[PDB]
Amino acid sequence: ATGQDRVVALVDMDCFFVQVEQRQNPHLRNKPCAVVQYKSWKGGGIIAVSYEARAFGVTRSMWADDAKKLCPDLLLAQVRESRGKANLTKYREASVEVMEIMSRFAVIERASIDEAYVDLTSAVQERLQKLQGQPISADLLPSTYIEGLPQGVQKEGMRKQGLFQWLDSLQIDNLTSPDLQLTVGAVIVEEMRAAIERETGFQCSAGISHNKVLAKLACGLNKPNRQTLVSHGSVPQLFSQMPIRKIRSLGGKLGASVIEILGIEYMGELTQFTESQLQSHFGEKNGSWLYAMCRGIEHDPVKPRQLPKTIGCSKNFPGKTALATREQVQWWLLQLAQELEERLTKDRNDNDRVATQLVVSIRVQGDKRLSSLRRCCALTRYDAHKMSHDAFTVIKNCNTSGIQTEWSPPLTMLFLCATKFSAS
DNA sequence: ATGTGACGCT
DNA sequence: AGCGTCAAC
Ligand SMILES: Nc1ccn([C@H]2C[C@H](O)[C@@H](COP(=O)(O)OP(=O)(O)OP(=O)(O)O)O2)c(=O)n1
Ligand SMILES: [Ca+2]
Ligand SMILES: [Ca+2]
Repeated sequence: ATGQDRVVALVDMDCFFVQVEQRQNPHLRNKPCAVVQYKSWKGGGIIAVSYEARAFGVTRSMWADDAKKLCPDLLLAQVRESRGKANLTKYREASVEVMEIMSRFAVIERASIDEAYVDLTSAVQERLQKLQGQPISADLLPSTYIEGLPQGVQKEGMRKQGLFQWLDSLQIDNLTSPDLQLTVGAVIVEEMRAAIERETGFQCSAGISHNKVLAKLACGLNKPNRQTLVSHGSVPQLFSQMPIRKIRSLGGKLGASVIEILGIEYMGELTQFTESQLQSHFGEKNGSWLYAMCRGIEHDPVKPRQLPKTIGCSKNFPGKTALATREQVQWWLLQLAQELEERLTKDRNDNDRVATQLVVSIRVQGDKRLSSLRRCCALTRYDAHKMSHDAFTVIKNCNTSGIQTEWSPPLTMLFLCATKFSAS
C-alpha cells in the first residue's frame, strides 16, 4: 500500500502580482512593496506583498494606510481599473506565460492564477534511461531542500548537508526506487524553474512528492525561490508536529471538526484511527481520504486542464454603496457584461471554444451568506447588452420594493459568470 | 469596508 | 439546478 506510484510537483510563483509589477517597474525591485486594489477606501486593499515588506509585518487584506504604519517606505502598485472595476488582465496574461513554459515538460493542472500541479511520473521514467545507471550530482539540484535532512552551519550550509546525506543513501542502479524517482523529478523541476525565470524573469517555489497534497505542503516549506522534496519516509516526522489546518482541504470547518471530534492537533495523530472510525465521523469519502492522507497517501490525480472552466466577473457594493435604483443595477450589469464579453471573445479566439450558460448572482443587505440568489440563463451570443438585459430579467423579479424605480433591499453584490463551454 | 474559480451535496 | 465549502484565483 505504497502511495509512491506517482511523481507529482506543485509550482507556485513567489508573491506573484508583486513580481508582475516589479518586472514592469524596475523601481519596485528589491523593495518593500505591495499590490493594492481601490485606493479610495483606506488607501486601498492590499492583495500581494513582497517578502521585504513581509519582514515589516505587512499582509494581504491589510488596508494600505494601515500597512504604511508598519512600513513607512512601502511602495504601492495599483491594480488596473476598467469600467469602474478592478481588472486583472495583466496577471492573467502573465499567468499563461508561466503555464505555457511549464506545459513544455509535462501536462499540468492549473490550480490557480499562480500555481499548477505536474505529473512527472512518465518524464521521470524516460530520463533514467539516459542516466544508465549514472548517479545524480548535487550540482543538478542547486535549490533543492530535502525535508527532514540533515539528521544524526548556516542556512545554505545546512541545505547542502541534507542534500548530500540524501544523495549518498540513494539506490541508483534500481529504477523503481520511489526515492530515486523523487530525486529525478526534483532535477526536472530545477530545470523548469530555471526555464521560467529565464524566459519570464519570475521566481517561484516548488514542492516535489508522490501526490498533490504533499507536493503543495512541500512547496511552502522553503519559500521563496526554493524547492523542497518531501519523500514518503519523511512524512511521519513532518506530520507529527504539522497543524492539521495546513493540509489542503482541512483549513476550514471539516478540519476544525477533525480537531473538535477527535481531540487532536497534528496530522500524524490521525493514524491511531481505523478507516471505519474516520468514515463514521466524517463520511465515507472523507474517512477513506483522511486514513490514507495521514500516512502520506493520496490519489487525487493531476487533471489535464491548463485553462479555466468558467469565466466570471463580480463586484461588491458594501454598505453605503449598495445598489438601490434599478438604473444603478442596470448600469453595473452592463459594465460587468462588458468585461465579460471581452474576456469571452478573447477566449473563443485564443482557446477555441464557446460558453453556453450564463450564471447571474446577487446579494442583498441583511444577508451574511456569500450569495443570496444564483440563477442560470442561456448564453447564445457574446453580446454585452443582451447578457446584461438577460441577467436583469432573471433577477428583475427579485424586487421586494413596491415603488418601481427603487431597489428592494439594496444589493451588496453582482456576479456574472460564463460557463458550460463547448468546442469551437 | 477586503475584493476568482474549483468541486461537493442534494 | 442552486447552495455550500475551500483556498486563495
Ligand atoms: N486572497 C487572495 C489570494 C491571492 N490573490 C492573488 C494575489 C497573489 O499574488 C496571487 C497568488 O496568491 P498566493 O496565495 O500564491 O500568494 P502570493 O503568490 O502573493 O505569495 P506567496 O509567495 O506567499 O505565494 O493571487 C488575491 O488577489 N487574493
Ligand atoms: Ca504564490
Ligand atoms: Ca498560489
